[PDB]
Amino acid sequence: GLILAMAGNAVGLGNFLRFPVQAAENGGGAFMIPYIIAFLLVGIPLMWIEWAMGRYGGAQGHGTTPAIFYLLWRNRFAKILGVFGLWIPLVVAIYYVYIESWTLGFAIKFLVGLVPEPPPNATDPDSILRPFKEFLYSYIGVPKGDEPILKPSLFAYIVFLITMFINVSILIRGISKGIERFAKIAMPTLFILAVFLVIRVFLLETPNGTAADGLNFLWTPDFEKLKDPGVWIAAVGQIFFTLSLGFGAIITYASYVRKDQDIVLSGLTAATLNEKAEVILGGSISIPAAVAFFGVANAVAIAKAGAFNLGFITLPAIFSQTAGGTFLGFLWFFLLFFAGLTSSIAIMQPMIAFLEDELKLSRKHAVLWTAAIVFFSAHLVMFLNKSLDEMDFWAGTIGVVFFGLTELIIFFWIFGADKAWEEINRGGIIKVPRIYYYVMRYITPAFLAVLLVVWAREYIPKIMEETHWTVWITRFYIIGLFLFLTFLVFLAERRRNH
Amino acid sequence: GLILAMAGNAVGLGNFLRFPVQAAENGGGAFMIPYIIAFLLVGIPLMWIEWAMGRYGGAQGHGTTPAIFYLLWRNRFAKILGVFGLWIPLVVAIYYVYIESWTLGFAIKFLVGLVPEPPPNATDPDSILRPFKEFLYSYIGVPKGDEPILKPSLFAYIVFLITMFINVSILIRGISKGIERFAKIAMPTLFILAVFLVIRVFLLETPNGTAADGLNFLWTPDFEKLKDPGVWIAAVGQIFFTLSLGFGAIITYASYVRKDQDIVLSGLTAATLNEKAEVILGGSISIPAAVAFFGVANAVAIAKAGAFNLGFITLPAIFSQTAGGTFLGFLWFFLLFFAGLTSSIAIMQPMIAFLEDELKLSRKHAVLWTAAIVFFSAHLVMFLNKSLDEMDFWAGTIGVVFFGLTELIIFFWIFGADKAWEEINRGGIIKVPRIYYYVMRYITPAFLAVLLVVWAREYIPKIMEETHWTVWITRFYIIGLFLFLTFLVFLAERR
Ligand SMILES: N[C@@H](Cc1ccccc1)C(=O)O
Ligand SMILES: N[C@@H](Cc1ccccc1)C(=O)O
Ligand code: NA
Ligand code: NA
Ligand code: NA
Ligand code: NA
Repeated sequence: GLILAMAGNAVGLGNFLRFPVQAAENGGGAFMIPYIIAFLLVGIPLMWIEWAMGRYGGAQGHGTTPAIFYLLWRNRFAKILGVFGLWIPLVVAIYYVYIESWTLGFAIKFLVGLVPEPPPNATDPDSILRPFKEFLYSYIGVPKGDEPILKPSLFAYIVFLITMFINVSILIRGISKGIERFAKIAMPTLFILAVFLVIRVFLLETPNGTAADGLNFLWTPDFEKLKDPGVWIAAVGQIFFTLSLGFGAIITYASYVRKDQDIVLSGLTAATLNEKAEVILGGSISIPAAVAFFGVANAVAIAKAGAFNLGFITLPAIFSQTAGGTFLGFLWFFLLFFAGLTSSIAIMQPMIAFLEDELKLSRKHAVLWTAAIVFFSAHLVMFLNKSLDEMDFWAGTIGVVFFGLTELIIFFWIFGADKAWEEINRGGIIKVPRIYYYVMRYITPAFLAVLLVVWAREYIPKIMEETHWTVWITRFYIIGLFLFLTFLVFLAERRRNH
Repeated sequence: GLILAMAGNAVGLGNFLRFPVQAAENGGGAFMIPYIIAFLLVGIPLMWIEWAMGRYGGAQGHGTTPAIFYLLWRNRFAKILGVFGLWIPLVVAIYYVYIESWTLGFAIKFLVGLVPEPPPNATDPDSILRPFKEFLYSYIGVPKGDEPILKPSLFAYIVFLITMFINVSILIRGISKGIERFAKIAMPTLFILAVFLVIRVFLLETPNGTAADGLNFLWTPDFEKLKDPGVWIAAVGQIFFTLSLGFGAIITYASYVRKDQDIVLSGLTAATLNEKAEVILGGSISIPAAVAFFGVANAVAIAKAGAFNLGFITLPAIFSQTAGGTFLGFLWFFLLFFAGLTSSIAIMQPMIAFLEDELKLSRKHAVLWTAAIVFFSAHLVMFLNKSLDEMDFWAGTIGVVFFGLTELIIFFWIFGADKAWEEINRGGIIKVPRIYYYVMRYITPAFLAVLLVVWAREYIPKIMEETHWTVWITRFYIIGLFLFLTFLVFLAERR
């Protein structure tokens, strides 16, 4: 199935770790209403856009974003906007591989038996949260008092090295046959273990809450929080993150596929299985269990205190109250690691492809230098408090929605609305309904543009008053990354005409 | 002929700002004894070596250290060590241009009469230091109490922009005939002004000290601190800095010289001319006056609190007591600005020369991108406390004594001492005395290698115990710059 490779990179850490965080910190229910609208009016059509843009420029030997933007709009300002097609995946990879290494480190701990346990006599939210919170915080090195320096354990650093070595050895060697035999075993195993864990979580009855309260917290909307654009832009950004949109990823992969081929039905199918994997499996396992085990206030606080910490704290609590949970926990975090592994090798693909097709580097050299830029930068994420969340906000939330609007104007307003409508439907098994045409030309592009404006007039004053230097150094570091990548595209521009 | 071009290279901010700080920071006399030894055993021989390597490499179209090292020694490790010939000039330029902008800002202050004045009815050495300390600290934004974030004035930021604009213009359009007409008037005027100031300083007496006490501070040796390797490595590092050695700068300028011109006489004349402007002019004005005005305790404390601050505090105190001092303060800081301008366009030369010969960028593009890296990186030294001092130590002190040793190993142990001796003395008006053949081949490398080791086993443990996050981020940043420049050299080969 060709829809499984389109969802093998879509289903990853965003489904089981980022979604519970994004939903619980933004309210739940108040977050789900725009999250559904973003999937219909924004997420689905942009999937059709990036596959159409990619195979269009890919038919002329262009797999990189600046080369395709300039092919769709001949202007040096288009190649500058194409740098986000390299900057966003690079910044996300700086922490994504690190979060991926957390799942491998937890899998090794569960296999060997090092698991967190609830206290003997607690039966109150903060006391039973402490063993599971300290299990994660002492691994990633969270101190007390909001001190800016993290002290991760030596085991966590070594597991990060091993995770980098696994990503590099696959990007160089390629997809192996044993990996293909392991992938066809992990896809049912993940979507069978997920079935049991939805049943297990549903009958959770604790003195601190019920799973029914977690589903009540997640599916009852608060309409006064719909006036908050930070809730809206967190929802439209999570849609882009989970669908692998707003990066430079999908446009690079359609460059390697063929024209006169279906990008409509298969593009709609992988976008649905992915939402089935995180709304049902990623959303009704982690969130209701956190509300049942720790209550609402503590579940929201854990979600606000990190970008991926909720699932790492909630799932071991489930497995501590389940017969054989230590074994199932090994399966959970090892399969979650494989989900992140197939995504991280995909996130780092546009950067490696740029060093190949534009700077004429070999596979071995393009991979190893890309890994050097990720490993070196990851030390900010590993050792600076809130540095990981900052990269996740500007690349994984704000960056994807700005770069998603940019794609929707270059391809649908400058390249031609009717001209782009033909590129989407070519070879389609089914046809895109006519109502999406007016949505892609007048509704969605004139909605993301308004959201970023109504958001920036309210939160940018709060952002520029940031007091933590660990945050400003991260903002300074990622600006240097965008300038560094702009310099690389310049070296490619003075090489094509040289 | 070309001696004045080497003197516009050498004579700069290291002569009048850094040398007073480096000497007063380690004591003086205890600093000058290894300083004179470093000029004879290290500075002079490595001046001839960099000029000889540049010619031999420039004759084949190479002007940067990664390509010239690989030409003399065909190894992967040669191009990696050649990155320092790009990294040290880049790191130094990150803060050198900013220090250059200070002299321009003070020149504008003194032109319009915004001068610091000592308080009346007070001879307290802390009360008279206070307004001169505040004049600099309010400009560069030093807070009270070791806070990590600097807050320099808006005027200091705008003047930095203009200093960047002046460097970019001259680097693109070249040295105009109007400013070449200016250099022949400015550098003589600076020498005449400095000879006047040392006469003025020598006639200083205060209720807190005299200038004769200052000369006793700088020239009376202390033999207990002669066993401190940090003092030895600061004197050797200063010799490299003031003579423009230990960079890839002299090698790039030598890459345009014919292989049959004179190196020995012209290089020895420029080095000695530079030292006269440093110990006789720069060192004899700032330090004796700081001791006379503020005392020895404060002169050492100011030298340790910053990397270039002492000259900016001491000199306006001199001008506050001299008739016509505000006008003389204008000419001093303006000719000090021009002395830094001709030096900073030479510092950014290896980076520009690497973006053209390799990577095949135009002159307009190589200057603007080099100016972008420097301008971006300068915000660390502008806003993070002790970041400027950290870059100045690892590049301007430790890096130069390491890269100078590296140039010496590859040219006299790998390329061949008999071939290098033939290449230095080729076309020379006079010949190098035979005693330097054994200094270059045996004495100098055995001296620099030992000095680096004994320094590293007495100070690396204290370096790893840093308590300021602002210095670890600077160390993290400059490691990133070296990896970045190693990536560009890699892109040069596979082009
Ligand atoms: N969509 C993936 C992340 C990803 C983005 C871009 C390319 C590949 C993967 C996730 O939710 O985990
Ligand atoms: N030697 C100069 C600095 C410099 C170094 C290298 C090249 C050019 C200038 C000084 O003392 O100020
Ligand atoms: Na995946
Ligand atoms: Na996903
Ligand atoms: Na000098
Ligand atoms: Na100069």
